[PDB]
Amino acid sequence: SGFRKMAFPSGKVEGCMVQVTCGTTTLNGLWLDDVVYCPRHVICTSEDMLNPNYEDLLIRKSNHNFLVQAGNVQLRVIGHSMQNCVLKLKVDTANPKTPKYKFVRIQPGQTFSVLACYNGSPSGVYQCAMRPNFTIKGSFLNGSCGSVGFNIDYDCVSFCYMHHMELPTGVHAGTDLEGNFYGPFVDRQTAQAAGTDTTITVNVLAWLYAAVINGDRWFLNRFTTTLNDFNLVAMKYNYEPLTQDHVDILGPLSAQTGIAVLDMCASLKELLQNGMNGRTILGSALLEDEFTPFDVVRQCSGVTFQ
Amino acid sequence: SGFRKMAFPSGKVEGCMVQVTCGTTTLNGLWLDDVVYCPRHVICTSEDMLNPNYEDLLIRKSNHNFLVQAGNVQLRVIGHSMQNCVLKLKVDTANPKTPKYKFVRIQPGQTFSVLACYNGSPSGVYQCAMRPNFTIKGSFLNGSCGSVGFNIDYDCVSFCYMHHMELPTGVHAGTDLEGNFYGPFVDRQTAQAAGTDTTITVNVLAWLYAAVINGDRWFLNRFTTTLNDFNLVAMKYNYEPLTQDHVDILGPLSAQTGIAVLDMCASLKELLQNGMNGRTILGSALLEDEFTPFDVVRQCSGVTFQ
Ligand SMILES: *[C@@H]1CC(=O)N(CC)C1=O
Ligand SMILES: *[C@@H]1CC(=O)N(CC)C1=O
Repeated sequence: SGFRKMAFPSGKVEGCMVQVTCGTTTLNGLWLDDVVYCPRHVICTSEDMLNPNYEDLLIRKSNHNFLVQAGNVQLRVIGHSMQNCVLKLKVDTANPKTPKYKFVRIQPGQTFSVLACYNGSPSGVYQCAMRPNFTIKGSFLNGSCGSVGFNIDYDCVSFCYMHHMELPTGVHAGTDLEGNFYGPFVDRQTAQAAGTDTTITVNVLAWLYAAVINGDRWFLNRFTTTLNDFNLVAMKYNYEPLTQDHVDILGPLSAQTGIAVLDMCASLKELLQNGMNGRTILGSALLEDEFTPFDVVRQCSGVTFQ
Repeated sequence: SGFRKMAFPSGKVEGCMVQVTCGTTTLNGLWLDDVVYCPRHVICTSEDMLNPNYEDLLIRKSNHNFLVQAGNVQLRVIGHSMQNCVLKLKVDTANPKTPKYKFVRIQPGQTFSVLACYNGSPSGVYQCAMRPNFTIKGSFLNGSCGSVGFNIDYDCVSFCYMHHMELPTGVHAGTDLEGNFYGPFVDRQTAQAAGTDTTITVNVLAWLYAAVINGDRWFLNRFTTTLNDFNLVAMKYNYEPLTQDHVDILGPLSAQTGIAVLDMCASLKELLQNGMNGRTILGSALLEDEFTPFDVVRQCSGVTFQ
């Protein structure tokens, strides 16, 4: 028993981080097979970032202007190309530590682990969710750009995020591994608006099921509700609307606990209108929305990986 | 910016987990050099655990009764011995992946990362603190015994915890790597009392400094206090008393932020007496006590590891 915000084991990703330098800018790259992936703003100076013309900046760079370092191992760049907002550096050495892997573009509300790196070296690992406004609430200092987010499926690493930017509000934005930003953001140092950060309802419900499984039952009430009535209350509290797909994904948790999804929704509704009244749930005094239904099942069943 | 409950990267430990079987009991072992470490209750059946006589049970075991598996790699046991509550199995193969390492016995309030494993395979990693009553609030299912807790110092892994038991209250107990339990607990399935779980005050203060560094300043008040006056209030709320050693360890955070430790103590005192009033700090509605002062510095400065 017990319930923790658990990250994936990071060993398979640790072996893929390198340091990429171009001019005086140093960040992190991801070395898979014979390609290194990194943010294209490695070719920018601090002044360039206010209004960069990436095509024009990239024209004055040759293969030998990119220094890629894996420990004290020097990789030779034999080709480079820009794909959307990432640079692909072809090197002469395939990474012997290349895990089995796949690039995935995730949806808001999904969760992943971030391996925070500086100078190609791992600093720590934590779990987070892609917010509905396409930001993440990370922990990133200068130099962390190119750190990656990932999930593990048995022996397979799914890379879903590469860190690019901190917004002036203190939240973080980045791309998938094809270089397409999540959200409306661009790799320019300019004021950029994020939208409303709503709460991920299907994740809150999953975490309430985790609570019941672990013995926290006080919030279970006498009421039920309908999906329209719940969604009417949810939207007033800046909660994401629940759909039938969400009800379907929660089915295994409803079966294991004997609590109908709509019954759990009526419990959540009372919590939104009456608050927690100084109570806690799974050691939190706020409703937690960074566990997906699959996260809960994984942690409550003991799934392992390569 | 941003602040996250960050675990250490787990790659160096992943390479040291094996599966240990004896009879019908399977758990995890830690393979370092040519020794495997595991909980001695691997030699117990489920009935033995009610009242085990370990010396007597161990007499009916020979080297070949212990099966140790690292992937599909079979290790040969050439010697075994009991040291306190851990078994030391000497195998014929040194682990080629042995990191540089050291066994440490930690103090309550210190933090470490746990690599939760099942059948010798990593499941996830999370950060936690040794509670003042010598339990940890972990996430562990059956089969997780022998999972280890650790810290990293550059290239050096410090192993500090091995999981042994879940108490009937749902909290977790274990040993250092010399087999000595943390706390008054024994490896017997019997009702065992844990004492009061107090809040780790010096960690709460460190996290308040992290908040100020990251822009959460609302709780900073007009008052100051003394260490005796604060400790008088702290003890009423089941907070650990603060000592001068604690003030000393917080010195670098006081210097960076310009806020005297005793001033921060008076802010904490008002929070204890008046509550948060629906406010949050670093996204939490409770005072968080699982960051040490060193954790805060590490995360706010970007320390990295091998
Ligand atoms: C992991 C290895 C890989 O490429 N795949 C393809 C679908 C995986 O699931
Ligand atoms: C890491 C490697 C090791 O054995 N030590 C000794 C003090 C470390 O700090």
